[PDB]
Amino acid sequence: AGSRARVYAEVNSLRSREYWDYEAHVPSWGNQDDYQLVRKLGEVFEAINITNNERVVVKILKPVKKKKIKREVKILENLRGGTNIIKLIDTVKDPVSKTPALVFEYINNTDFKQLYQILTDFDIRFYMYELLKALDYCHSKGIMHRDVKPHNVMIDHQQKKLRLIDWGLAEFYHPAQEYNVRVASRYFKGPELLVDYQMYDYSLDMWSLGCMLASMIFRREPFFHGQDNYDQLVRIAKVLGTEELYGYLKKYHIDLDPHFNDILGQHSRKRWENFIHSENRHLVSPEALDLLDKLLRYDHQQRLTAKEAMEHPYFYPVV
Ligand SMILES: O=C(O)c1cccnc1
Repeated sequence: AGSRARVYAEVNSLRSREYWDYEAHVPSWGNQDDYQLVRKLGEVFEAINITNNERVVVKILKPVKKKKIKREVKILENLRGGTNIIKLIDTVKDPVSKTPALVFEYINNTDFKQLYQILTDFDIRFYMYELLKALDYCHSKGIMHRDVKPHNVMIDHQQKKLRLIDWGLAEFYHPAQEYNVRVASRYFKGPELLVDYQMYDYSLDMWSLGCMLASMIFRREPFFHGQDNYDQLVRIAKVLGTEELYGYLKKYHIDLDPHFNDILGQHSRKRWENFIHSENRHLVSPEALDLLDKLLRYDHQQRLTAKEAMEHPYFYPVV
């Protein structure tokens, strides 16, 4: 009977159909002439609202779509006011091209490739906890982000502000729904996507969060560095173990692609303590590893929910 989410499983069915039927959504498209598109945001531009000189972000959409446009707008409107969710301010079209764009609150991002090098133990806990606030909220709202990765987590370290951005791959969760496994970005794809298992849920985002946690406390970014989707499962199983992978597959009646038979090899399950060395020892703790172990596990249904992760001792200093 496949699997279902342990939490927020039925919350979309309990809501008005208009909430999740994004194909029926009809956005109110404003005039993009209200916006002065000043610079590329270091197809997203920094812009100034001509009316009130307030700075914003404008993201230009792809006009030929329709379906993914209605889906991203609807999810963003549903998530408005959500904790650490990037705030959609307006939906507009260029008056000449009719091309849709989205207007977002401005956030001064610090490139994660520099930021992560000066984060302390406290910082990582702090920001992971902020990120969890966002994920618990969108999952409570019946939405999987499906593309959690450092590039989609904007952080202003001066102001200690975090925002989960780019909801273009987000979907509504409905129990027993089969989804596209070509979602997320390679390094952060959960094992369920890599073995063509389509009945996944919110716990896909928790695997990606776990990937981020691992790279921050261990200083190996990305942590699972696949060269393609096939090799990505290989990198994971070099850590979580190959016999452990087969167990997972056995449990959910998943048959592994015959291509894997020649490249998977045989690998033992590594203890997380094996990734500790002098260069990350000040970021790692037993509480960090015990949390990580409960996120990066094959069995999506057994992974901690965002809410459970928030209750973990690792965030005791930031609650
Ligand atoms: O894609 C987005 O949602 C996005 C990108 C940059 C800034 N604000 C939002």
